[PDB]
Amino acid sequence: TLESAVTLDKLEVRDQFYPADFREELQTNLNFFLDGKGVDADTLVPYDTIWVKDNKAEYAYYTNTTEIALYLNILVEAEKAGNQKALTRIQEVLTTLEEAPKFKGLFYWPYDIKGGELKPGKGEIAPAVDNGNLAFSLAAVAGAYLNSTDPVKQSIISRIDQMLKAQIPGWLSLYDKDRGLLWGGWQNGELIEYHVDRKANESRLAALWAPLITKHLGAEAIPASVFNDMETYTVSYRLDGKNYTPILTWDGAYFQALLPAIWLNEKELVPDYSMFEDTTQLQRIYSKRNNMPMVSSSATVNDEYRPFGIPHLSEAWVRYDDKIAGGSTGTPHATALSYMVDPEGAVKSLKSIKALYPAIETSYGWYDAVDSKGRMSTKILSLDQGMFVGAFLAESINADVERYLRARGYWDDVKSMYLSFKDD
Repeated sequence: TLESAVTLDKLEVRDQFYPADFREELQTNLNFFLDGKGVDADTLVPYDTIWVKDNKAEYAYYTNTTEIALYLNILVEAEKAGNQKALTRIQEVLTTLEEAPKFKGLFYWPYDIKGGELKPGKGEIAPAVDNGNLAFSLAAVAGAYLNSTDPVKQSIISRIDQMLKAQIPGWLSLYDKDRGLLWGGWQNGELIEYHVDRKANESRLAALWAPLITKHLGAEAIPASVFNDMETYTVSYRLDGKNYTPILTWDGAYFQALLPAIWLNEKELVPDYSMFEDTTQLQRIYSKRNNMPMVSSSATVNDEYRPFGIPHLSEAWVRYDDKIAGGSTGTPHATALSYMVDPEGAVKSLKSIKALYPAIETSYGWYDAVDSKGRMSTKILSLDQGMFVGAFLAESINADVERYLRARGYWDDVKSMYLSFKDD
């Protein structure tokens, strides 16, 4: 029970993930997750938000399980680079998670971290989105050690299977038999009003996962339908004599289209990924023009926080004439996300950005928001840093997920469900 407390004061992945073009800059952003920078010493989870003025940091004492998933997968990659401290940390982190209060097995959003333990936020909110995300994270973590005869790694495996098994009540809880979709979650003891009803958003992993972990329960098996029946909408544009048909995220925000791609090889599993390629190029053009990064939910330049999307890449605007987010600001993590679609142009772009704005670099990472005029946030966010770094690791995290799904009999289910991912 009494153990030494390791300090991760160095964090490095394998060499293959660092572009020749861009090594240092990835390390800088990766360094966010060093102990004492972006990671809390007492709970050993990343802070939700930092403020950095001159390599001195202020901290918002919150976290969520999406930030923790990404942290985990990164740790795995540091472990593969040969960091033995990371393997200890992965076990400390699983303990935390096992200790975190839950609701029918599902994690809360957010977790308050003020005490030195995870308290559920005042809402008592239990979202499908965060539990979907973390389900795949743990798959990838298990995916990475399933071949190990090391008994410590075997241990991690069994602990992850347990923790996912425990979520069965939660997932069953969330299955509306009438609408045939997942409710969005639980909030203060009550089902949340809305449903997981669009493939083109973050919450799709939950819908993907529920059928899998409940596959065996026979009569009460949650149907694939919870994923398949979800709607997918594009819009058909033309530009300088070329057609684009971009997949529309609800609020136009990049992250909803490409976050899941950190865990799943969506570029192969989707029949025609062209829509994603198109959403990407349109984002890439709007970015280049406004001399700022691509656009997703992020910090503001004055340290608020706001969804940000391109109106013409937004379902709500295009489809329902309801504009719910601006394209005033860009964020580095959205440009880095795009390395999962086009890695050459992503590095060019981020490099282009740092040439224009040399002050964007801090020792905790690049700042989260950059205006078209060149104004900038003081905030750096664990969510965005995890997405930034994870984009570059996705090939390795994707392979591990697939290994997991193959071992658990899930892989054909996933592929089948992906057959449905096509423009309605």
